Amino acid sequence: QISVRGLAGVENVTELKKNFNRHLHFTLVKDRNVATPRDYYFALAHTVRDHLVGRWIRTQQHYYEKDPKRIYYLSLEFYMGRTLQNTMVNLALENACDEATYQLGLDMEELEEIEEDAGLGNGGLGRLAACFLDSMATLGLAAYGYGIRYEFGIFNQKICGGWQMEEADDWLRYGNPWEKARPEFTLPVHFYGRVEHTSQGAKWVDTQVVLAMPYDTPVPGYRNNVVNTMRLWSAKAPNDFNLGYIQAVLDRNLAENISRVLYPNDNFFEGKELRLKQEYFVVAATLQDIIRRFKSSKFGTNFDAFPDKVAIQLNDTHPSLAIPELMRVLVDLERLDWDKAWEVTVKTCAYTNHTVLPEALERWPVHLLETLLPRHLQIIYEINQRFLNRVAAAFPGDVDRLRRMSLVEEGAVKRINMAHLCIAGSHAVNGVARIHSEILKKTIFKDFYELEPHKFQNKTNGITPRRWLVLCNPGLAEIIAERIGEEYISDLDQLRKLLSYVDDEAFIRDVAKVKQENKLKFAAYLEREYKVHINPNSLFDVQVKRIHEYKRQLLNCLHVITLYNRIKKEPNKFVVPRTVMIGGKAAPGYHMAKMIIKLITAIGDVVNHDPVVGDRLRVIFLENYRVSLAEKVIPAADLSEQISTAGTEASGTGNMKFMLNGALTIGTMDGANVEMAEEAGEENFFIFGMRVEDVDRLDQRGYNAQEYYDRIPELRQIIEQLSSGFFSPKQPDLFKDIVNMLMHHDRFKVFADYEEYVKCQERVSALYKNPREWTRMVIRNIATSGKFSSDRTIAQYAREIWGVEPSRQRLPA
Amino acid sequence: QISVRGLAGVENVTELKKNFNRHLHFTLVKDRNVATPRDYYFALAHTVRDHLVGRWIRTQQHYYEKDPKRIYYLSLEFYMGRTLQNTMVNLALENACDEATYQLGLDMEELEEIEEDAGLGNGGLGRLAACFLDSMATLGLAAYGYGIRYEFGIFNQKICGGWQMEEADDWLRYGNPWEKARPEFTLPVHFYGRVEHTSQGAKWVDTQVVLAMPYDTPVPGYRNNVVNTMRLWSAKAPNDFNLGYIQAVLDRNLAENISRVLYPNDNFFEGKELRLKQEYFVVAATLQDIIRRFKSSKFGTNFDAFPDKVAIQLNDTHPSLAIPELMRVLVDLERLDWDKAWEVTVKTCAYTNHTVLPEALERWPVHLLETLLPRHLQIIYEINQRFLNRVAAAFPGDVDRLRRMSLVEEGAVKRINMAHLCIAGSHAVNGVARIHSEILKKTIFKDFYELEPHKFQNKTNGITPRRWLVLCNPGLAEIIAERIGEEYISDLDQLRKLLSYVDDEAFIRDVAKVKQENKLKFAAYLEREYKVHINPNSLFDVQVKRIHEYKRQLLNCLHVITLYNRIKKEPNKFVVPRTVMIGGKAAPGYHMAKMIIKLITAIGDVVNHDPVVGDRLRVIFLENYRVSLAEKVIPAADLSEQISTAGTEASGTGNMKFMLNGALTIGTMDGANVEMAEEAGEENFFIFGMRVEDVDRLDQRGYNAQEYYDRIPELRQIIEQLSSGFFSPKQPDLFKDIVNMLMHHDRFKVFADYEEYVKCQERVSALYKNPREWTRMVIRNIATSGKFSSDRTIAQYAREIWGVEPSRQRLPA
Ligand SMILES: Cc1cn([C@H]2C[C@H](O)[C@@H](CO)O2)c(=O)[nH]c1=O
Ligand SMILES: Cc1cn([C@H]2C[C@H](O)[C@@H](CO)O2)c(=O)[nH]c1=O
Repeated sequence: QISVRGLAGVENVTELKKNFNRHLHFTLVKDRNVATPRDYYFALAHTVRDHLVGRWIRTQQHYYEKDPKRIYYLSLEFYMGRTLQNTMVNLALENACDEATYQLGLDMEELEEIEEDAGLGNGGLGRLAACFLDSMATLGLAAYGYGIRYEFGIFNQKICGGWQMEEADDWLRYGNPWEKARPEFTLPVHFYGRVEHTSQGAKWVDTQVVLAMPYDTPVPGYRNNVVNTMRLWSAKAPNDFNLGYIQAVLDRNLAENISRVLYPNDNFFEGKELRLKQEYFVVAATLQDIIRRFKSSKFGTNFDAFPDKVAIQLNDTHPSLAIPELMRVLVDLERLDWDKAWEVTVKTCAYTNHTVLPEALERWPVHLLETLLPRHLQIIYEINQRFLNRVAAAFPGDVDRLRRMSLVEEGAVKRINMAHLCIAGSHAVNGVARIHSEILKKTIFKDFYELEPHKFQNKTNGITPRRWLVLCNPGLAEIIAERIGEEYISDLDQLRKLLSYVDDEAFIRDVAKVKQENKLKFAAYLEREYKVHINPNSLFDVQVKRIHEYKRQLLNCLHVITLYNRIKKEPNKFVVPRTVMIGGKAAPGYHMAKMIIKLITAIGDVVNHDPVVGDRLRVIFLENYRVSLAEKVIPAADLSEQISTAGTEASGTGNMKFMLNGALTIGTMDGANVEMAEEAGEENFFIFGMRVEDVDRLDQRGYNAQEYYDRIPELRQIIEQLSSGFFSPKQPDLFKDIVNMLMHHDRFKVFADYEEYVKCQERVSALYKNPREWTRMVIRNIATSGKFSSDRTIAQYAREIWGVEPSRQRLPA
Repeated sequence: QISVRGLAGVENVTELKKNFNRHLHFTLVKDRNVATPRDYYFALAHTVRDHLVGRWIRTQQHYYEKDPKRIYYLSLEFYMGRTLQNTMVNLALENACDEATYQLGLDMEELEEIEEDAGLGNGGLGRLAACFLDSMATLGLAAYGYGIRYEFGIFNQKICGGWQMEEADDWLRYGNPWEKARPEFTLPVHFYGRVEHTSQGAKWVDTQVVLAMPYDTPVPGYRNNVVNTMRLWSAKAPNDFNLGYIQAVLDRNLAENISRVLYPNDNFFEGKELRLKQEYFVVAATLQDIIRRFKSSKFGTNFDAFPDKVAIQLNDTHPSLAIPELMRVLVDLERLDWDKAWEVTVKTCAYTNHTVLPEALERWPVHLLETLLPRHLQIIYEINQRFLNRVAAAFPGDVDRLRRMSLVEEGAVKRINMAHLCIAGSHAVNGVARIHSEILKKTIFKDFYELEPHKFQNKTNGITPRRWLVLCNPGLAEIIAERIGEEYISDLDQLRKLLSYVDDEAFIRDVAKVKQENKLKFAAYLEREYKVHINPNSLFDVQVKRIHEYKRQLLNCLHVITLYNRIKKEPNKFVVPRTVMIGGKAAPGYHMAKMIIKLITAIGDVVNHDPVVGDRLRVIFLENYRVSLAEKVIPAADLSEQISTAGTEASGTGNMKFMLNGALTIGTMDGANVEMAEEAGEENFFIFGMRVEDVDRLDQRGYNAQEYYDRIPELRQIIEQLSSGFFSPKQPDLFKDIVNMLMHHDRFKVFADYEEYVKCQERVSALYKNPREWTRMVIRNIATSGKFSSDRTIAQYAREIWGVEPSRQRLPA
């Protein structure tokens, strides 16, 4: 149908149809008389999968022959979403499959909806890893994603009585056609035990063994015939495990629990033993795999060349045990001297920090490491001693610096600071947006920056334009391709060419048409799937992201109520109609975040049924926000809410997705918002609120929320409404926790940005009244979004950290 | 190579080779440079599997169109062994695959050894179910095997220091290419809860739900294009299960433990809750499936026709809950009156008894059923009351009969007798050999036989001649086919034609040649796989079966020691050389059986290293006896030990396997031995020992083992050797338990058959000295083994119990 979706050749369509029928019969053991839509999905998935394997086998063969430097991206999260459409897009198969299925009497879009999300992540950190895999393959890098194959990913969110309920995400129930089990490459992982000292050094003995079984998933590059591997480990008990008889077999579950479930915490550290086991499990299995592959190479025994052939990227501190595990292997098993092993380790490892929030920092109790990983604790102590000797020599007599920089934190319970471990043992440390990387050097890692300035870098985050434009917004990709061609899909900077169309009346009309079509499609989706009714002519005001105090969904709530109260006061006055959509999951143990969700639904319950309001204001909570829902709602958005307190959102990536898809942004000067506004021009962004410096000034003086309550009558009214039970008539004190927090212990200064936020929102409404000028501003946003491609981000990692050159050259098909 | 293995056509060989290469590439994601023998096995398995599915789909389609009476064979055990060779044989693909693989440069026999046994059974009962599935498909019956997909089957047995060690049988590790998961047909199963009474009758409420997910495996008939289904249920937790968060997800294991492991007890009842859950789980899921299929039929709401369209065969009492579950569904859910529901139930269900040993009888504590299955207990009580009212009316005033026949057993703990439940609720009750069925009517079920004589039948067990001749002994199948053609493979009675060759010098030579070849092949297998050395010219004396006191492996041990002692006494006297092979698993909790294994190895330790003995006597314990090992050792055997105490082995099936494969039998008149001797002629069998009547006489008088010890000096010497530590010098009292049992509490009268056994063994040795007359007796055995085909057995079930007619007619290919 559309150009960007590739060719539908007579030869290709015929071949796809017959392979579809082959899989339905031989693979699924079905005929057309018993087959369900799910069977049809699987037959298509297997058909597309077949096209991958040839390229997969020759890509990996190519790496064996050429022996390039390999990049190992270690992450506890890979938030992949659905794979079918992504694979079709990257292989140029979308139109052909569309034609083949049409001729078989099936709707491909209907089949696509059957696939489960691979929800092996929480939010931004996990989705960044997924975008990175796509870009690394597209840029022809010899890259491997390594993680855990969780049996249960992020929970499915149900809303019951306005409250979040969690249910298990049994994503593997019907099987996963994309993975290939590799039980032949199973590796042992050790836990507990004790350290024995001999003449030949230390020995780790009396350990419990858990097996790590790898599952490989193909990662196709964009139309370059490169297919990389994501390898995920699954925990398996050994066959002599605990070997009355029946109980010993049933107790195998204890070992296998390691890969059972993703911890559903976003930006929050929970110090549980099972989580530590997960972290070591991925690290130990991966490093064995890396070393095996290094020894079995067409190059060289000699670990001097190890950093020339291997890069390990630590995604946050979660895989930080890679550092002492590499030391363990090099010193204890390979018998390298400490100094040499350390040189190799430092030159191999690099660390990406994702947040400055103290509650998110991993600080593991020494007693846990002592029991679980006794040799690693000894190695960490030795790393610390040698590191602090360096600090002492550089800053003689500075005794407080020594305590501040120690990897060992003293107190009631001794803890290991994993972030400090990562900096000491890595040659590169990067933040994820310019303002964030600056904050790291100025505040939390100031001491480390003073010691080793060369180590500290910035790599501004990005998103893949394949999933986040071509896949989810084909209508916009097409109208862009009509004007400037198809090259921008792997060279997003080319979108700048669109600035010469900002005064083009045809383009203006097409951009606005694509948005309305997206809005209609999403309005219909909401009716069919959730029986909720919205006005497609209203401004689509959306905030989608994990529920957090720092992300200030509560500030959004205050504005919504302000709008409602203003309507009730002057009912017959004209207001720009809005649909306010808020979605996202709260961590199961996060009480305040669960209360915020309840508040949002409670506001909807009042606002959506007030006859005086009409269709002028609607508040909808978007249930079960996840990658597949993001791909639907983002193309439909007019306004993107990026309203975190300045200095708290390290980067954000949702912000970039909205920019690429034709929404305007209301936001604080936080994370990547700053660089986005810089790229588009501040006139083309709705910036408001305190800057980082203003927050600091308020902290020094002391934040008093009462001041704002006293001086802003509209704010006072809302608080009174909340307190008195206006939004909860049956349970008048339901929101007392929220009010108390806002008034007395608000770390994120909701009230301080309220006035500027509301005024800025008025300016948004004013512009939306002028469709032509709204769209012209949109065009200026899309046209300058090129910097935020993860291809740019990965190219910078490649050149400035990993020491490898990216390549757009095709492999032979 | 050989005729019986089918045609190797140029067209077929070419097609197999290319499909092999397709699977290696697309299915396994490998090329010839990285592929291991295991990869090659899987590519072949997938290639052969493809040939099944077409026939599988049209067989099931055929049953839907014709709507025949369906046979449901319910069993907690299906001891299937390997599937690759069986599938090739039944599809006439063996020579073609042999040629195709040869041309690809691979040895097919080597690939066959890679397949794991499907070891979902303990011994005879589980293997009978497997043979039955084969025969039902071969006879064109619309039959379904229903069971549990155990994650772990029967344990792998390792021998360490002469002791049995158990390890988990992780048979699914590398995947199972033969099964097809059917998550779309998942069914709920209920546990616990309570019974509520309404105006509309009883309601079972507040239950815990466990999901039953089916996996389907094809069962091909012998060259008739019929492919039936074995459906095995797997336990799955529902997604809202227990839904802090992490623990609730981890607790899903509790529900899924139901299908985790096979109870490794042979002929022994262990009253554990998990076992009861397994028994109900299979029954509840199966009956829902049966009823669904009955309602969705081209026939008829009206349950009058239910017994005309459905037969349920209960394999032992393990699925006995089918009876009250069918009543539950008919009365509580379908709202049929009791009397009508009961008529339907009785006409639908039939029960096969497998043993008379009291320790094997299922007697479930009422308190377990009360908690787990409260509605079923109520139904059982009602069944009992109505049944006892019938007994009371037939035998007025016979109060002891009432207590003897009750389904409820009174005592310290109240129990339900599941065997009594089965008889009451079935229209047919059968034993598994003529002597066994007679014992049932005369002893343990005498009261029931008096009430309902018409209910009681015999169905002598059998074995499939496909697996147990063609597959495991191609050499013998071929020399037979040369003389009488190929028809005997599905009409085993034709082997009688071989009696006209008993004086044929060519045939005599060929039979003896096939045996020597089998012996050489097995002698080589033992060296390659277990580094043990045997003389292939010796008499292969084998006892392979589960280790049990009733099977009297100890009587064999006494003979072995007698032979050793006789050699030591007259070293320079000639004796017929023997290799005595004993193999089989002991239940993990069965102490005496574990001691017997230790004894056997301890005898070997002395006998095998005595220089005076030479190669005249060897005692070898065959480790990890299982279906695949049976297929190797049985064709190699000269002498089959079937020496259970008369009246204890209900039938035996191992006995039949040895008869079909050219071994002579030494045995008691027990189980099917009686019918075997009757078929071949007593002159052609080595029968010894007490008959049932002699055992009874000894019981009435009182068995005194001391009498035998006092009067038999050779027996006395052995006991002294055991007691003094001759077979355990470092631990002199090691075998005190065995001696004590033998002397004071021997339920199975080992000593009473010792004299006759030893004398009979002398007659065996005498005949073996005359190769020509040994072989002529062998020919008389093979020629009369036709009755013991499971095709005969299943034809009798079909006609006399299920009311269906068998068919040898081909389905179209
Ligand atoms: C589970 C969870 C709890 N919390 C709770 C624990 C702390 O008491 C509080 C932060 O001060 O919020 C989070 O902030 N984030 C989370 O993800
Ligand atoms: C596990 C097991 C134990 N036993 C034990 C339990 C009883 O105490 C004894 C039989 O009297 O043997 C068996 O006989 N068979 C078995 O399978």
